[PDB]
Amino acid sequence: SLTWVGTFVDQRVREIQEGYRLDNPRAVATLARLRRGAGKLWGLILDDRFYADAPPLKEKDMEVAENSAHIALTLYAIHQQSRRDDRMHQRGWGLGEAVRRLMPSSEIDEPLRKRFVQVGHAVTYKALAQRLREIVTLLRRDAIPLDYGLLADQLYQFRTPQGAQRVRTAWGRGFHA
Repeated sequence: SLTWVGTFVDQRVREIQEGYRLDNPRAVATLARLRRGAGKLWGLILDDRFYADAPPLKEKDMEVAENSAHIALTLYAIHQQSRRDDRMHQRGWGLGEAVRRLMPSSEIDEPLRKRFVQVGHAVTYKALAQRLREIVTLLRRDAIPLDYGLLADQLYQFRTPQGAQRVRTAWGRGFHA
């Protein structure tokens, strides 16, 4: 189940993803602009549907939710690029499960596992986005999908130390599942 952040992102990425599948020019330009924007327009990512269902919010929590949606959409744009055959956003694909497919189910690639572990220990959202980008690049090369609604939720959940621990634990569990 997704909260309001992940529910929006799931619906928005599905829209762009189906448009990219159809080779729709607006969808193609939107994903390209999202990639060119990486590490740096609102109206492409976030529309009134995102704000309309939002629950009461603490002081800087809207900014974090907007940033979480922005990171998720940018990562998806990088993930989907030139992948004509398959959808890179699929519900139910946790980040730990996806990363584990990069190695034999028999084995653990220690340098990759070390890097994956380090993703959850990012001190800022900028570092977290940069670390996730490296992982999604690898997932793209193997054509492994991810659930971007779920990821957006977890990005938002990261704002508190206790939420970050819960996210690291979910990724840890999915990696060994």
